[PDB]
Amino acid sequence: DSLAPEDGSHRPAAEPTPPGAQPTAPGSLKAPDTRNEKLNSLEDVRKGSENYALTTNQGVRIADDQNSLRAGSRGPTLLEDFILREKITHFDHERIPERIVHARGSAAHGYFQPYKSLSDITKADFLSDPNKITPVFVRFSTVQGGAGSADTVRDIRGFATKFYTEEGIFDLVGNNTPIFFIQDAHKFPDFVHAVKPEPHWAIPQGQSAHDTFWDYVSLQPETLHNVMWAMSDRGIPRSYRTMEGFGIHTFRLINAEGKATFVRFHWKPLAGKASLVWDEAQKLTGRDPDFHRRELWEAIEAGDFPEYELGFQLIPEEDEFKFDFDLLDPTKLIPEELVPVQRVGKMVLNRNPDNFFAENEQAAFQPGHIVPGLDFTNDPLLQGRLFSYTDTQISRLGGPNFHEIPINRPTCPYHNFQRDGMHRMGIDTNPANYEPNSINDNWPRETPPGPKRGGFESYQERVEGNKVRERSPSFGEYYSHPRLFWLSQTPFEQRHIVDGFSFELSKVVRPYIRERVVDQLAHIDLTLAQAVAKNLGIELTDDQLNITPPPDVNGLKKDPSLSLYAIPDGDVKGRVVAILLNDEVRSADLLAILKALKAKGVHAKLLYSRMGEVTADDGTVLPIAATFAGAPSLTVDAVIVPCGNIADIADNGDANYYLMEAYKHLKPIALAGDARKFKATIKIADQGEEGIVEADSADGSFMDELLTLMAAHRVWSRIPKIDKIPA
Amino acid sequence: DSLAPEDGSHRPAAEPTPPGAQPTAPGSLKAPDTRNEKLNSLEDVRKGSENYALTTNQGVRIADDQNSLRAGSRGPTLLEDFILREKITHFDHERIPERIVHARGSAAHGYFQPYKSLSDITKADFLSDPNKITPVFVRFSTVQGGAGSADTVRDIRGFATKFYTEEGIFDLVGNNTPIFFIQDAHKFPDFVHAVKPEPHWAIPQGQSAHDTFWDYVSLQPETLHNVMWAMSDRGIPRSYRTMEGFGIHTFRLINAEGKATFVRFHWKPLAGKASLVWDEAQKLTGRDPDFHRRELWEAIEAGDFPEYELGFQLIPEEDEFKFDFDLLDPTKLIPEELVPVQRVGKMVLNRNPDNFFAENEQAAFQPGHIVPGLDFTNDPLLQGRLFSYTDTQISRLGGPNFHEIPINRPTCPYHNFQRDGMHRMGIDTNPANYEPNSINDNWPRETPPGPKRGGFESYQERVEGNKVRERSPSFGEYYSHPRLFWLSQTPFEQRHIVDGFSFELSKVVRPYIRERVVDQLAHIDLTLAQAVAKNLGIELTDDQLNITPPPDVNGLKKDPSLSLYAIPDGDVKGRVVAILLNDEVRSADLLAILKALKAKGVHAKLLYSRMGEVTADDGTVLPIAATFAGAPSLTVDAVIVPCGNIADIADNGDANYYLMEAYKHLKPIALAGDARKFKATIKIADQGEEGIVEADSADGSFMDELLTLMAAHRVWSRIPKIDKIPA
Amino acid sequence: DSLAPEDGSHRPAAEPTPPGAQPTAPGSLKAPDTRNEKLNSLEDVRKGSENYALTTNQGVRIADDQNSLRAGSRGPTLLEDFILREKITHFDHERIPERIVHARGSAAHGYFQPYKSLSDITKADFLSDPNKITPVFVRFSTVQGGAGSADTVRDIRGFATKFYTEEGIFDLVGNNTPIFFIQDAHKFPDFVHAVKPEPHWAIPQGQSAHDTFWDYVSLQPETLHNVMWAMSDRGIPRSYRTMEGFGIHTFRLINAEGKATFVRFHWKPLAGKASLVWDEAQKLTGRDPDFHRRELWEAIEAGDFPEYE
Amino acid sequence: ISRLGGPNFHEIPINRPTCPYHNFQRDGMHRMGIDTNPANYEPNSINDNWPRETPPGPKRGGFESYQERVEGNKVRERSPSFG
Ligand code: HEM
Ligand code: HEM
Ligand code: HEM
Repeated sequence: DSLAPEDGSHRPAAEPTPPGAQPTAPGSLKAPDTRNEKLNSLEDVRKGSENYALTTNQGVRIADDQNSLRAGSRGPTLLEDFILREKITHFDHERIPERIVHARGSAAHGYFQPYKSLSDITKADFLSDPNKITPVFVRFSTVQGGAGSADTVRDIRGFATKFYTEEGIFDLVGNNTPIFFIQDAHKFPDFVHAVKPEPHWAIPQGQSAHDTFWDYVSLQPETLHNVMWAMSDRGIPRSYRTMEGFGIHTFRLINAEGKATFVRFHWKPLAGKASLVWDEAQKLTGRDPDFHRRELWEAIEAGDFPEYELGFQLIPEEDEFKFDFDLLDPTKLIPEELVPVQRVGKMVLNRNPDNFFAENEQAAFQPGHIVPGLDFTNDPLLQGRLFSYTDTQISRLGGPNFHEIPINRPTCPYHNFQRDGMHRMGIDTNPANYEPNSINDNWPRETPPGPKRGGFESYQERVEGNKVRERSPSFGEYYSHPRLFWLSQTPFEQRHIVDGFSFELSKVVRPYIRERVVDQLAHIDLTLAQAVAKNLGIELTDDQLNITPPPDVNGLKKDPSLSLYAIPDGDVKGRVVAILLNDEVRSADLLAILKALKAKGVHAKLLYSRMGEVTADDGTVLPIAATFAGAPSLTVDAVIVPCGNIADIADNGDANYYLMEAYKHLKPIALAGDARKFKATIKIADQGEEGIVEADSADGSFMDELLTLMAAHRVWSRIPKIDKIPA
Repeated sequence: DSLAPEDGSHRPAAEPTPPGAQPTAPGSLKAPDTRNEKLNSLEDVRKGSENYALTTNQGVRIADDQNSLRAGSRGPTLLEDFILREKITHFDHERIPERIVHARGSAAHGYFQPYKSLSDITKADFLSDPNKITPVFVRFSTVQGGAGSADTVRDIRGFATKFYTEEGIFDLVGNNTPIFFIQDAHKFPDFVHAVKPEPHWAIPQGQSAHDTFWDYVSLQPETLHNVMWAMSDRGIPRSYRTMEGFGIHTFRLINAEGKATFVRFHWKPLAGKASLVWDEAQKLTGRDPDFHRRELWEAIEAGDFPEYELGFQLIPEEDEFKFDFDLLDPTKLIPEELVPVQRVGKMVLNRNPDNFFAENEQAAFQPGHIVPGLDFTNDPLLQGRLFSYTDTQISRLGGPNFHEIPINRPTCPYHNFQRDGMHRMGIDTNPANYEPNSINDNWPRETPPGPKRGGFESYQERVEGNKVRERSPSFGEYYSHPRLFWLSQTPFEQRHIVDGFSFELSKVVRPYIRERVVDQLAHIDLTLAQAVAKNLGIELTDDQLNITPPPDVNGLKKDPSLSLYAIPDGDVKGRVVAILLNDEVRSADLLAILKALKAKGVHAKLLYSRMGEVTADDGTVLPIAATFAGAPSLTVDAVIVPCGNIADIADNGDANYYLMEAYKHLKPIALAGDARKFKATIKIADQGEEGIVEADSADGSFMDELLTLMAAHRVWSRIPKIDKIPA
Repeated sequence: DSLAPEDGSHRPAAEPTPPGAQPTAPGSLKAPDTRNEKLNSLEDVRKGSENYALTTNQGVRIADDQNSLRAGSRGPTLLEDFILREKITHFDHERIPERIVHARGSAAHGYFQPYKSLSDITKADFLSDPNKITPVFVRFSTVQGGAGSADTVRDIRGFATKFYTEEGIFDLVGNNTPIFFIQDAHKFPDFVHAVKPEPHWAIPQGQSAHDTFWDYVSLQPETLHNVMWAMSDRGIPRSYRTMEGFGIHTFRLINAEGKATFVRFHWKPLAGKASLVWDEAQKLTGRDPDFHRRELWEAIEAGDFPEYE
Repeated sequence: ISRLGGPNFHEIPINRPTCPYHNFQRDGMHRMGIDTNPANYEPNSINDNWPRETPPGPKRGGFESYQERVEGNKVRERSPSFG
């Protein structure tokens, strides 16, 4: 060997580069100077490779790693080949059970800092000073599919954050919608079995579009609120960077005085909210099933660090019963019009892992991992989650020492009398393994609860009632939140919701199930019920037309913070544009394009009908990132076609389809000079249309107009015209 | 609170102290300055305790570790109690499967050094320089019993040594007898199932005295040689310090020129060879089932470091076929009169572990863990062993990363393309996980074999023959090695062997099995078979009386290295003497006794009818180690009774029995002044008797005579007189 | 070949015999006519052996079970020997973790029957009718020692009964003294760590006679009551047949009208109460460490069925 | 052994032979079969050596490997014929 090319092009540069410019790499090679306390303490288990000899695991150097030991060179393999056996054995035991739910996910390292001290409301140490930085490890995920399933499915997304604080690990384990599907953890296996692949044949993967899900939903109207979010474009985010996160349950903040405040946790995406459209999402599960995982990783390698603002909705203990819903009911959201989100800090994700399995796959988060200054509530869904994550981690990660797996280790001290268990790493020197003891002078010792650095003491909440298996009558209301959700959506968001339900219910084979779901929609909103019914060829009865809509939520008839798009929050930095090249590109158009993209932090992908390079009109050699078919429009946010020799691609089927697909999917399109010939493939008026940028050259205002469209994400006014396009 | 006594007597002194003087403790607290390269590298996972707060595994401080969280102080325990749940969950999962064989064992840290370079015969780096120190971890064990079974059972002993070399771990996994019971690995489960507790009722523990063992033995005469070692006093060693160790198999040494030399490995105990007698051993399993584990640990805390000399039996490739037996047959020993053991180096065990479970229980040794400079042979029992150990470790230690458990880790570099698996600690940064690769320039890389630091390449032995399941005809001889062993024993050794078989066969319920074993003994030696038959009320037939004895082994009719005692090798340092106190001890006797014992490194334990203290004749306050019943004569090597007020213990039942038990078990006894009144208890002549030290006071020659008896270990001439003794 | 002696003296007679008269044997060979519903349902998974060929686990008959496959009779073992590999692999994976506590234990099958209907105080179906028999499986044990430790140590004894009822399994998991050492489950690991072998050297086995235990007891006076039982001759029973058993906790009986009655469960030994003396017990741990296991099995083989009220 | 939790994966219903299987292997995680054989080893006299070995033969015989001739040195080497 000397396999590497002599020019060094096998190794990516250790500096921020745009998506697709270099091969991606382990975080610690790609960005060796990005550090935080967690990332520095993982340094003891990191292994290098360059300049080392290949060995067995026992440190024996290997001479020939190409062959098994045999009796004669065409003979039988011998049992004494301990090198083969160790290598095959390790390979044979590589896999561990995937997570029962949220098996599919993507993770990154980062840090958090508060905006100011929150000691008036919580004694939680990570929130006590704006200069105190807490390292974090975040894992984003889907819910239903296996570890090998696709990213852009329609589903809820998980959003889990491990805070490595100085007084313990705090895991904030949330999703991307503000409520869950069910109220009591006793029904979690029933709900999850219903949405997962059906048990006789294990179909379908990553989809709720099947009979058992809609059967369960039709029989359990508590589910309807999260089902509404899942059927909206919230179920198909553009990126884990452009979705919100929520803890869902009401928890408690506890201050040094012992006062409890009810809280609901929020993550606000600083890149803004943005989702795909169903056809694009579903096709993308086939063109690039790793699309979210890839775009997260590459955004970090490019310096487009995912940033989220931590927000709290705070409710005084005395206001527990002032809403028309139960605050402990996880199928109910707290409208931001009633209880605003107070901004409290920012988290930045600025480094990828080194080994996906070691750090992402083995990561273990628990909602029960809280610290002094925080506490639980009686939310019956949250209460059952406190049992389940520790239990599931004993078999997923092989034993009770999963806190010793490097990614999961606290960065603060931990000492106790727990001993042994499978794969015990820590070697205890304590003469005692029990307390109280005199032989080690009772160390390690308990610590009284206090303002800081004190022991954990539960908030002394009053408990009164009988031992009962019973749902609180306050939780038996199921249509007002789904209604408030529906009425807060724009007209196109409502349409997407109708089309989500219609598509999904079309795949339910038993027709009575679709009719039972349509009946439930009629108790939410009649316009929604009717439009779904019409796509299913179902007719509402007399009685269904007279169902009285549920009441407003505390007087609210809408809450624009529930919409993805009603209030503009577009950010173009980190988005990507496809540029369709020709064999003689007008280089003046390219410079103007590339310069304007660069100024907003927008990336470009130069596409052509083959790989290699093409030469512009001034001799600039342009390297091609991908072909038209290899990097479809689904993977980009907008498409620009510069002038040059358009005859080269004017009859290219793939080139024409690229624009028809982008057009169908409502993406901004910009055509310079003779690129305007492509207006006939997308049947666009001679005079132009909103959403289509066109001019003689890709000049001054042409780029500003494209970038304005991109900031608004998609061209929703084109919806009525895409119906006709065969694409 | 306040638990430690204010005088600090809860903590043992950090310096060498005699057995029983202080509470024993973790190695790193007891002897913090004893270091070696492996002990230093374990420092990264060692945990402290003093001055730390008590936490959960996630680093959250605990305020109340005495109570569960409940609804009211007499209410039901709440599911939200995460502190209770982690603590009980870790406890609930403490246990891991015990080793299938050798589950019971005791271990210690130490170091090895060769006497001179062995470069001429092996390129093994640990043996290339007398100044090169190799850290070791050694585990001694029994074979049959579980991890909770007793130490002083009659069984074979394991003696496994892990060498942390600069070119890889080398495990030398041997036993305390030079042969094994069976020839081919395929019968290992059969042999082990036969010796282990019987399957219907799981009895008996720690014993071969039962029908299935002797049934297998009587049908598989290959077992007879190791059975003779086990029935001898070799099966009941006095200590892991006073037994020999052997690799058993013939292995190969490979030098830099590629020459192979056959080698059999040996460990010589520098404390000498010494065993118990059956009655003592059996009773000791009940009075102190942890006797060997305790004795080892305390010898190391006292500075009596177990020391062993590594020795090689070397045989040139050309002499492979020159013996009467096959060198690859593991039921055959290589007589030291034909092939002397050449001294190679010294191993010293000088520090105990910190945590038995983490370092002892999880330690994993494999005979397949060899390094360049060593190689295997076709011994068919060893060949099968190469498969078994890695296999068993995937379940016992939970996955294929058992090399990352701290005690098992190489101290030299290890790098390769193995990834994942349960409990993966190492975080790999190599962009490649395969070779050949270009993206990491093919690192880590293969290394050609060579004189030092080269890759492992198997010795190119010629193989020729058909694929067969067939025992070599050269292995078909079963009685000459058993006969050589027998004839090399002293007369009292022979009697102990007769009694071992007689005792064991008396526990076999089916009489025909005892008859068939007796018939096999008659093919070894008629004197042995007749004496066993007579103890079993069996009469040999006329053809059994005419079976021709097997031939001598290469002309030898005996080899004194096979006896424990024929060639004196006694060493008193680290032995212990019981001193039976009275309530007015003559202090002049005690000073003479204790100073003489101290000069030879012999320990003492001051015994009485109660605990606390007694006052000598001159006011000296004497602290009592144990009562007569609490520390029986079984635990000591000799007994001394000083003068004083003998009428205080003259009629104590326990005091008298102490002497009868030590007298029956052939230990030296010394009686000073009026203590000679006890001569009537042990019916000893007025004139005295060899083995009994007696005088007017414990003064000049008294102690030298007692120490001479101790140097010879036991008073074998007393055997004919102990048969009368009711004790 | 091989055989069994021609006189058939290798096989125990299938009828009640006294301790030591014959080799002991699996129950369904020793007492083929003893049945109950549980014992009969286990017949689907019972395996015989006589008259069957030796095979791999995949049903392939084995021709030579004495040798590995090698290249020449003195050659190296070949990787293709799948018979050897399955055989050693099964053997290598025999062991499972022992119980964290109560690892040392001896068990037997049997049956339970109430004297009269308890329908006035409980709706439990196994106690509703004096002619309704409930199969049981009982496991008796020590607490501290491993599964290979000794039987006649000084310790508490566990007495666990599995009732196979018509409305579900009821497990009555008790001990041989009416109280436990500690009050709250949160201290269990603390107490058990203190009585168990000390963590630096893993000594001593099957004994509370050591510093950590007595340190814990001296700092936690709530332990004293069970300590008193443990130090009496209740800590060294003569047999599992001659000790009491107790559920320890207060549980509840619920009748068909919904009334709750507090209840504490007891087992009375119909063989009477009897214990060893310390010296005898401690010596017996060395002369016969399987004494309670052996004497229970042999009592059942002899027709001296352990009976408890 | 790790995918299916132990050495008794032949007892999982789908994997079970439909023909007889008897041998001296015992124990292992999740052991379903309850063995009544007084012996768990061979050779044994206590169960008259059952279950027993069967010689190879034309039908219903024990497995015996074909006696191919092996000749060469112990090498880690690719056959030149494969290149
Ligand atoms: C508000 C409702 C819930 C939310 C927001 C939620 C969120 C999550 C997230 C984000 C993950 C993946 C964490 C990771 O990335 O590793 C997860 C995993 C999991 N969840 Fe929850 N969950 C909810 C309800 C429940 C309930 C009610 C249960 C059972 C009672 C449950 C059991 C589990 C389990 C067993 C896992 C796998 C954990 C592992 O293997 O480490 N979840 N959940
Ligand atoms: C000369 C013959 C043998 C010797 C000297 C020997 C020695 C030993 C020793 C000393 C140990 C315990 C290591 C420790 O303290 O952890 C051990 C364990 C073991 N032996 Fe061997 N043994 C022999 C034959 C065999 C054979 C033929 C097999 C199976 C083919 C076998 C399978 C095992 C297994 C499975 C373990 C447990 C290992 C673990 O769990 O790490 N042994 N043996
Ligand atoms: C009155 C108090 C208790 C009694 C009478 C009792 C009794 C027993 C008995 C008889 C067994 C062995 C069952 C068998 O033969 O398989 C056992 C096992 C066990 N006990 Fe308890 N115990 C008590 C308290 C506790 C507590 C407080 C805990 C933990 C909170 C606990 C945890 C365990 C565990 C983990 C096992 C092993 C079970 C298994 O592996 O199947 N015990 N106990």
